[PDB]
Amino acid sequence: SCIDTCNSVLEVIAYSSSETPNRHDMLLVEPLNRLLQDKWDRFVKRIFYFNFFVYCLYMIIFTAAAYYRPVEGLPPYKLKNTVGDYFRVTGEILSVSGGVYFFFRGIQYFLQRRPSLKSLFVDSYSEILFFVQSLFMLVSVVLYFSQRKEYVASMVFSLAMGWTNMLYYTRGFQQMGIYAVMIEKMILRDLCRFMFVYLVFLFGFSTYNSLYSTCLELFKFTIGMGDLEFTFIILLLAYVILTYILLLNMLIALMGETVNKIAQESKNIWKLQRAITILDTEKS
Amino acid sequence: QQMGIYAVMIEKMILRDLCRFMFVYLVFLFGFSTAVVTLIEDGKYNSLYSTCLELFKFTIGMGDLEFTENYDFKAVFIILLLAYVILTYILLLNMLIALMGETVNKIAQESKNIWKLQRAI
Ligand code: NA
Repeated sequence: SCIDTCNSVLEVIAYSSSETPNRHDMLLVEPLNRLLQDKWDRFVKRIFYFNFFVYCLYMIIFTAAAYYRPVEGLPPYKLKNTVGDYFRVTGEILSVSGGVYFFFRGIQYFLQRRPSLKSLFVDSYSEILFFVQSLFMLVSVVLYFSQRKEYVASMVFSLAMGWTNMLYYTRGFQQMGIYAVMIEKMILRDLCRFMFVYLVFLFGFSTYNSLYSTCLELFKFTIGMGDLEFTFIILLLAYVILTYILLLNMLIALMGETVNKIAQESKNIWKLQRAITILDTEKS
Repeated sequence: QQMGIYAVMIEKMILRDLCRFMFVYLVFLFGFSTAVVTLIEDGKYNSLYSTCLELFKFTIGMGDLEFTENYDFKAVFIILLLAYVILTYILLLNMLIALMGETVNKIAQESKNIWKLQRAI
């Protein structure tokens, strides 16, 4: 009573404000975990798999349509009486339809949920990312019909975001879903700290008579491609010792520490994500 | 005993960590390669295979960051390459090392028992 559906307990815990002390732990309570697993294995596994298949088809069609884009200049491009041109245009139409679908789904989520502008950009990262991909697609359409070739820039950012968003569907499989929660926690905590310090050091040591060229040359060192003679020796050696040999290995060590302490927290967050998916599937 | 346990650990790492890592890494690589090759107008790297190989070179410490110039919007190309590098090389490959360390920490007894069962067989 008032657990399955009512303010129901599951809808209270799942849609919490992200300040609740134990939002991730309240789902480990005896009857709730077994109820969510029952709902999953009964109907939400199949629905979620169908959604994943539909998204994979959408991304495949979008990739195919963008791959075979014409190179003539100043769109729109007139369609030729060729089967290939009829496949390309239908793929483009499907891509634009999916973008509109995701834009409207993001608007509906921001309306019915009313995030408080902090949990907006501190929780619900999936919704924002899909919405941002849809925004890129719509901006691409607008630029395309304005006779601007910058439509391709917006389209390729929509494609890389859409392919990186496939990591959303790792939830629904425990091992991959927890690995993806651990990727989120690495990005928010270790990559952020390392990137701040690393960027400060890089900009200082970079400050080839242009700032951009020298910054790129010094960044090549981070990826194992540094020249040491690209165009001084003490500065380059100091930069190498402080970034490559110290800061990048320290990042590995801190990543090892994080993984050791987030094991239980990563599983709870994945379970909460799947509970949110199960509630969304039930409501819609 | 020592080489036996080492091989068992290799088996466990191939089945768990390499698998999870390869799935996420291949998804990222294909997405970023489809974006880069779409941005490219023409030339030597206007094929999916060529761009995929160029972006995979980054994983092995041989990435160019300037392997082509047949495009418009150089900013778009640089941003895509930097995003791919930050997401794979600096994050995912180090996370793999960190997850491999955890696995080593947690599979000593399991790896010795499996080796003993192998020798019994
Ligand atoms: Na190298």
